Amino acid sequence: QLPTIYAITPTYSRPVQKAELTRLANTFRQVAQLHWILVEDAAARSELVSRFLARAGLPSTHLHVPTPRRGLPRATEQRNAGLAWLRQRHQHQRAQPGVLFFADDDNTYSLELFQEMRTTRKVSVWPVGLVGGRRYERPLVENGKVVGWYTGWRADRPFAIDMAGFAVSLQVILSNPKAVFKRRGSQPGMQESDFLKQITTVEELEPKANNCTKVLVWHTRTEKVNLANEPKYHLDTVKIEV
Amino acid sequence: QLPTIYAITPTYSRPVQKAELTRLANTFRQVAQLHWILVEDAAARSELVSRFLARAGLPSTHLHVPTPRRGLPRATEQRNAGLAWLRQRHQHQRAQPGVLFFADDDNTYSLELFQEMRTTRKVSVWPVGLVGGRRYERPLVENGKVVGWYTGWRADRPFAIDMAGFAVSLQVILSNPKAVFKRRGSQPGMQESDFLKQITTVEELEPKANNCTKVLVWHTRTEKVNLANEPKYHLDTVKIEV
Repeated sequence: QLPTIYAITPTYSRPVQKAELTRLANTFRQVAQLHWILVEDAAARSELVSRFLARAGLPSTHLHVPTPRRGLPRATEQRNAGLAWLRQRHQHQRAQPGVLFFADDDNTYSLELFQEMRTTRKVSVWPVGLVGGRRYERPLVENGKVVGWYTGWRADRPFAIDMAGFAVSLQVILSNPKAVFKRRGSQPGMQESDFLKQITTVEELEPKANNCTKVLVWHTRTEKVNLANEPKYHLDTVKIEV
Repeated sequence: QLPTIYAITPTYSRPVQKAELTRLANTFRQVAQLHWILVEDAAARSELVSRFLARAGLPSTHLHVPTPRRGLPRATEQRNAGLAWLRQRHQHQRAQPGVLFFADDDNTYSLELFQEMRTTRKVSVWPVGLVGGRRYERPLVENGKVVGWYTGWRADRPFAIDMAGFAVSLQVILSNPKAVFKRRGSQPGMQESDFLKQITTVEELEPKANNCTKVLVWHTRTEKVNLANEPKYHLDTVKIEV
């Protein structure tokens, strides 16, 4: 049947959290054979997220792992938690079909993207809107192959692409058990390149979204929520989760 | 018969526009019998929106109406254009059960809310998250009746509620052909209240979301897109729509 698409999503408690998960789930819920690995940045599963997944209507795995005392890129620990669960979930048996991609909880996805990453054999890539201080970022394709990168942040990277711009075959993840994300790098956005370097080469990259000429995913961060008028002493007569 | 839900969505061209329209559609696409009325704030229809609705995957009406200069309200013209259109199409029909609500293009909706507003007879209301400087605002309900409002702003309004917090039956809109939103409102924050006042009474309001104790809709806004790295001179050889 259709190979399973695993979505690794790190998340953390904040005012807009439930709203972001709600609309992301509204998109993922429509994807056939998708499994959502939602990883909370916390010492324990929160009731909010536990309740959400129970009512979300789509297969999921609820994980949690705290991010130590860390303008540095986060979610590194949560993403690795997803990788660990996956590599541990699949035994050295004989059935390892599937693909995975990394989806932050506030990123916007077009349903067209999944049919693209679904066929990933090694590592596929695609354009990402609103990132790197530019309208978009995308790998440059030549005769079906990646031969360059268009990005406003560190274009010298052997893999100058954003976390939201690629998918990795489950087999590739299982075959490279040592391949994880490492934030040790002083360079903020070097995690994706350092990771990808251990699994494939630019030549093996599978260009998606019409040879990388279409934006099917966008970075969308919501503005900080204004709570200036939130009551502290004369509270509402009921408790409401938001 | 199954009542049709009409979503009146005001929108305007900006870098995150397509992204926002993409995820709202991903939500609406899953609602049975829902007609999306997208109203552009422009002199004429835009190609991006026109092409988007063509492949959005759900029934819709593409309208457009300019808005004079106008910290002033917005979407007033677009929402009225939506009201006019509805009154026109159903200028005189028989079995035409329906309900409408106002959905900005950046708001988040839980699928559970539609089932609620579906049965609206006159006007229904519910809690709205992340609005008015608080975690939520909501109608106060006692014995199935709205007896007040929880909001830190102009609480003395006859209807101290947010635009995303109510739905009106199609019959109420038709029966009151002159009831529209007034931009001329010199007093700020009175749009919702002035509209509803000439349409229903507080005693007639139909409380939803478990007697207004659950938050199923949220205000969410994407931060301003950073383009500090957008190439001035040189550019990409290929045109990419974001």
